[PDB]
Amino acid sequence: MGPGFDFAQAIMKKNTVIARTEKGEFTMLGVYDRVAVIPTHASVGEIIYINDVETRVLDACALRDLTDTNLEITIVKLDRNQKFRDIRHFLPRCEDDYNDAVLSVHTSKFPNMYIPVGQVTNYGFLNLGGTPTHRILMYNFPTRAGQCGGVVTTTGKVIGIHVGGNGAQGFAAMLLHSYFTD
Ligand SMILES: O=C(Nc1ccccc1)N1CCCC1
Repeated sequence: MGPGFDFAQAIMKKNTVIARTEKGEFTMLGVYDRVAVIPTHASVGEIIYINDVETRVLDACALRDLTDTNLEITIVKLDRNQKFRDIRHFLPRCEDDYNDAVLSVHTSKFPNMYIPVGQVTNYGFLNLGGTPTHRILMYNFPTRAGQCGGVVTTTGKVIGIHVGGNGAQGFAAMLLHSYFTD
């Protein structure tokens, strides 16, 4: 409906796939080459389904900060025959607060779904499902089961992936440029 949704749609159409693990279906953001991200609670194994195709996982890393605290981001390299468009120049370099963000989801359950979530706080520490987690962004939207992996964007920036909620607020793990230096 506006430039926020326009940027969000451009990322969804070219840089997302539907990832299925034994823990469910997730929006998965492709970042560059065959490298993608997914919330760590997806429990990626040796084989993942990508758009319902059986796919070998060439490598997977659950990120933690230098305090050895969970960040809830898993970086996955996929044995896929096609590269993602490189979107690393849209990733923020530093932890920050944001105005006017969109959370975008694409699964069997929620196809072509775009939620304007408004202001995004750099929340920092969150006990997420019992697990101490750092670099959490928070938005005041009642997000629901099925939105995990959803992409958070502002005009011009891809800032996080949805990892939880408490019924009133939603929480995303930051994406930072430094995660994807090759
Ligand atoms: O599931 C939803 N809405 C919704 C709300 C918040 C997050 C995700 C989805 N709907 C079912 C029919 C009316 C709308």
